[PDB]
Amino acid sequence: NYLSPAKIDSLFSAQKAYFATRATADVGFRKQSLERLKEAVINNKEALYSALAEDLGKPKDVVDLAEIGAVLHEIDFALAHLDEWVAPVSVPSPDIIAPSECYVVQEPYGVTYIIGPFNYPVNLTLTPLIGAIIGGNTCIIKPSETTPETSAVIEKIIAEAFAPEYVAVIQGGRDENSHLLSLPFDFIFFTGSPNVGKVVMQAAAKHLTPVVLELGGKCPLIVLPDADLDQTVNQLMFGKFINSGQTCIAPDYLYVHYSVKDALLERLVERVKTELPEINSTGKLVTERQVQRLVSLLEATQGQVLVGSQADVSKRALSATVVDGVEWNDPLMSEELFGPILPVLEFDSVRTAIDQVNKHHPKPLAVYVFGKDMDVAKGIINQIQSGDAQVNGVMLHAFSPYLPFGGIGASGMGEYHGHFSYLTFTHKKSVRIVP
Amino acid sequence: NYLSPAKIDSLFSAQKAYFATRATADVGFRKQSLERLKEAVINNKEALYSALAEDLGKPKDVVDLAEIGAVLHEIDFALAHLDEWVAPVSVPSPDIIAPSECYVVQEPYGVTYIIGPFNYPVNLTLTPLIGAIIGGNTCIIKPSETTPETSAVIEKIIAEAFAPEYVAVIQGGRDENSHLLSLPFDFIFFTGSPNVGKVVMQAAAKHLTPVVLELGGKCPLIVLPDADLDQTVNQLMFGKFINSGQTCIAPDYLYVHYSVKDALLERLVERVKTELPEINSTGKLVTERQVQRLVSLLEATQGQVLVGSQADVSKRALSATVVDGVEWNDPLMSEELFGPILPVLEFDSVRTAIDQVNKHHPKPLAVYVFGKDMDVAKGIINQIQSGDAQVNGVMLHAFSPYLPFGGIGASGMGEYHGHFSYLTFTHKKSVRIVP
Ligand SMILES: NC(=O)c1ccc[n+]([C@@H]2O[C@H](COP(=O)([O-])OP(=O)(O)OC[C@H]3O[C@@H](n4cnc5c(N)ncnc54)[C@H](OP(=O)(O)O)[C@@H]3O)[C@@H](O)[C@H]2O)c1
Ligand SMILES: NC(=O)c1ccc[n+]([C@@H]2O[C@H](COP(=O)([O-])OP(=O)(O)OC[C@H]3O[C@@H](n4cnc5c(N)ncnc54)[C@H](OP(=O)(O)O)[C@@H]3O)[C@@H](O)[C@H]2O)c1
Repeated sequence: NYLSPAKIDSLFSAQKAYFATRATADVGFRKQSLERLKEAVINNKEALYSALAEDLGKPKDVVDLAEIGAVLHEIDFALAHLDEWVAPVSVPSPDIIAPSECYVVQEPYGVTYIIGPFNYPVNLTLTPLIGAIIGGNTCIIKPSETTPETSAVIEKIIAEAFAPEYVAVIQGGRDENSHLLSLPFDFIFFTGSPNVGKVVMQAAAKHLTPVVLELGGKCPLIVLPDADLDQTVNQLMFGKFINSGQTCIAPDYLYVHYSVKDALLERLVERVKTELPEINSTGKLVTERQVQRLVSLLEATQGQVLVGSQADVSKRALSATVVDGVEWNDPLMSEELFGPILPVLEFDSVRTAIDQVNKHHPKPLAVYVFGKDMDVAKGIINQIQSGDAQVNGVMLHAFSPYLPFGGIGASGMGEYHGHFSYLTFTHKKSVRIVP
Repeated sequence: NYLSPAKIDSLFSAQKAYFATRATADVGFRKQSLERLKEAVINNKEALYSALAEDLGKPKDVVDLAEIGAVLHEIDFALAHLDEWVAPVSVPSPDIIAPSECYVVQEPYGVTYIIGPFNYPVNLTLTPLIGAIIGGNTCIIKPSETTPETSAVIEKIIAEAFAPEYVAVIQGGRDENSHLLSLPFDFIFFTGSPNVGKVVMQAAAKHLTPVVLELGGKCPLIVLPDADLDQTVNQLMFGKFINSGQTCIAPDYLYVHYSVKDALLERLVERVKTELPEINSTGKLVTERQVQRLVSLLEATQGQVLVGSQADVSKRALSATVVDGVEWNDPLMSEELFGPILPVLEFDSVRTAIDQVNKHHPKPLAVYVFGKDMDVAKGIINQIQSGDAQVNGVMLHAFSPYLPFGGIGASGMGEYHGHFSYLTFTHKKSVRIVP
């Protein structure tokens, strides 16, 4: 079924050899590589629709926004900017080292490893791949085995665009991953849970391999007394229930000022009941196990269910759920939920709200603050370390090529997208020229 | 002697609490912190001169250039620019997320850890510290154990400038280091050997701690036919034998075209036997145990000694030595020498020279090329991965704040100096504001 370790070693060796050919050095090569990836993605749209529907119940419109469209936009943006990015940057020379001409080169790493997660398998495998490509690297991709249909199409896309010595997909489970992690890769890009990130970095240490880790945690959505409540409910609906809550930058929990909680939940519960009435309205959880995990949490919570909490394990379905009266103590606040459940906590003092986030779940991937006072909103953001942040918005910062997407501490290290992907998949090389 | 684990934990805990105060937020505080650092260094030069002469036999002018002057120049560069650096950067917003306003914030990591090497203990502890400071972090510094005198002065300099809740020195050995590496630091800066880099990274993995590793390797100095032999010998004399060859960016070995090898070696050997005649002309090796290691290598060499070889383990000294007729097989081409020995190898064409360096000792911290054909010299540099590179010069690239300094692969991960220190000691936080 999966490649044997021998064939994996052999595939790895052919990429090492291919890189040493310096085939990837010129920008003309890198640009046509992007054109071939783009073309291969477009050729396989319909297969991606079916694969993502089967694996995760993703609607076609979502796939076009968050999966296919996200990648194609990054590709087009990279193509229009690559000539600028690969150009040597000349710097001044101080007098102590004069006379000399100095400049900075962004130099490729070599053979790279991309580990793909289940939840947005196209976005989070192929967008970093763009990084590897424009940086002048080769790449081995291991998509998630828990989304088998889309992993197969990803392999088909890559096989169709590229020779395996340049870019290859290796499907596999635990055993194939630990084997690949033991190889002397030159760069490793991982997207997944904090505990597996620890495993990836530990393996990376043994070969001194630099890593980027895009991890998780619990993103708060904080609602100030002066927030536009319809706007807030809209973003909650979008952010919390897209892909059954299986999003790294999804609002994990709601942190609302006591004085607008009743009015907020009234709007929210009504819209959930109206727009998400079916048990599989949000999509599918990736595995039956995940549904059972979430059901146990619901069975253990001290909060009050306002809507939902209906589950069909065999369907991999859990209805959109809102749970009121939750404390930091609650089972729903122990771990990242990654499910269509929204626990609701209350605050009065903004200073205390800040402290509570920092104390219980610090450094999330994103902090969301909803309100009309920008000083108060920005002030909250500036006092909560997080990967990224938004005021009166959700998720869409990850779809901008101008913004460095990445976490801090337990939510990760390193950033990418746009120019930042290029800088992430190269190292800075100083050059000093003496006459 | 050394602080107990209980007080180390107690010291670490206080920096966490102090960072949480947001004391380090405003740029004014950071600028004053550098001023206090600068004055503390200046007010202690004499003690540094003595300590460094005692530990390593460093001449006053070497200390003025590569130690005291190096961090003073960085401090002044940082002070002159920091106001511009800390200002949030507004970025474009694509139409897909309109309407919104977006910007990037460079946000401090928190409590950082700086491990100092023996060979340049002032430069490679205080220059990273500058980054820690201007990043808005706190810092715990552990200087090398093997240079008692200077480490003691560093502690004095740091205590003079800073309260221990902000920046603190903790002297110690392997046991103190492994205990510090077990604490939940928010960032670790390491300078040292590759094998210890693995230890540091493996420990950082357990807390998802981002690292920068400034490591080792064997920097080649490659000599083309039309090179200036006078220039070449001057730079070798300067680069190879400064601090007894205990320099990370020193030319470890000489790699010279066959047609000029004899002429170059006549010029080089004559200069060595006259300018470096005594057993301790180059200075002191760090330990007696090091001397013994170097001598043993000379015993096993298949190459012909041309000068020096004489050594005195008792006074931590070894004579400037040039070894001719060396192949990659040789016991002198196995490890990083880090001593007063210059092995000399030879090649028949540029093509073979490039391929042999990449084959036997790839990714060194620096590649040096001497010749007057720039297209050829650059051509070599472009085909050998390395942290940094020079044509017709050595070492001085590390003394320009406009140049990022750092390795690749075995020579390390990450860069610093100048603006790059600010960027390394912070993370990029995207912020999107929706009306
Ligand atoms: N910052 C971001 O960009 C981002 C994006 C999406 C998700 N996330 C985070 O990812 C997590 C959820 O996604 P996930 O369930 O796919 O994370 P995951 O469990 O860490 O899996 C990620 C990848 O690593 C493999 N894997 C899982 N457990 C492993 C283990 N003990 N040892 C070795 N490999 C292992 C997986 O293989 P298989 O799946 O094939 O078994 C998968 O390919 C959440 O924490 C989320 O916040 C972050
Ligand atoms: N890229 C750069 O910035 C740069 C510049 C110059 C030199 N270097 C590198 O520095 C290296 C040599 O210096 P060094 O001997 O001081 O490096 P080192 O042996 O790796 O030690 C560096 C630090 O780690 C501690 N340490 C050493 N060995 C250890 C072990 N086995 N376990 C745990 N901790 C350990 C040391 O404490 P104690 O020393 O107090 O015992 C010291 O503070 C060379 O490889 C050179 O290439 C790098």
